[PDB]
Amino acid sequence: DDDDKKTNWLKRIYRVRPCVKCKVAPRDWKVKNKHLRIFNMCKTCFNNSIDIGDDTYHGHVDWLMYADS
Amino acid sequence: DDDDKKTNWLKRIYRVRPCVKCKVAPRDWKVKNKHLRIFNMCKTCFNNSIDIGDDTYHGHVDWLMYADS
Ligand SMILES: Nc1ncnc2c1ncn2[C@@H]1O[C@H](COP(=O)(O)OP(=O)(O)OP(=O)(O)O)[C@@H](O)[C@H]1O
Ligand SMILES: Nc1ncnc2c1ncn2[C@@H]1O[C@H](COP(=O)(O)OP(=O)(O)OP(=O)(O)O)[C@@H](O)[C@H]1O
Ligand SMILES: [Cl-]
Ligand SMILES: [Zn+2]
Ligand SMILES: [Zn+2]
Repeated sequence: DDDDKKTNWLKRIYRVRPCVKCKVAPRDWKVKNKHLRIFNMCKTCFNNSIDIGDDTYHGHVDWLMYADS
Repeated sequence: DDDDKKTNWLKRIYRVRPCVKCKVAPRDWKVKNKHLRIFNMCKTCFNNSIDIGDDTYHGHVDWLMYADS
């Protein structure tokens, strides 16, 4: 089934690349109806980044949650 | 840069999982303006599958080519 290829990929993608900043915590994310948005940083490092005034790691990557457009 | 996260993922995804059928050849694919469609099989195994009358591996997974929707 093709949706499971997509899901297992998104599963893996999420697991194998942690927060770009603290490098252990998994990333923050959310659902945009159609897509899964994986934020670069976990939530703690994100808020922290704002307190320290560093926006280098701010951003996200959206993934279509289905196999078909 | 967030588009490069997407591109390098799509790069990897394409490289590490070959034709579901012959298991060595890389998959057939094409661009759908917005998305990259990775077909399950290379083109040779695909046409062959039709000649032998087996549609088990027919299908594709679409990937948004950008980091942002
Ligand atoms: N945990 C996080 N790690 C890295 N970057 C983040 C994180 N959370 C938010 N950002 C970035 O901060 C900016 C604002 O985030 P957010 O997604 O809240 O946008 P917004 O203006 O609130 O609109 P929306 O509510 O639709 O997202 C975007 O660049 C987002 O990618
Ligand atoms: N190389 C391939 N490996 C596995 N499945 C394939 C391959 N090529 C096509 N298919 C599948 O065969 C069906 C038809 O393919 P195709 O993408 O040509 O659809 P279509 O009806 O031609 O419309 P479009 O031209 O928009 O794709 C779809 O299920 C497609 O996923
Ligand atoms: Cl995607
Ligand atoms: Zn972190
Ligand atoms: Zn093949």
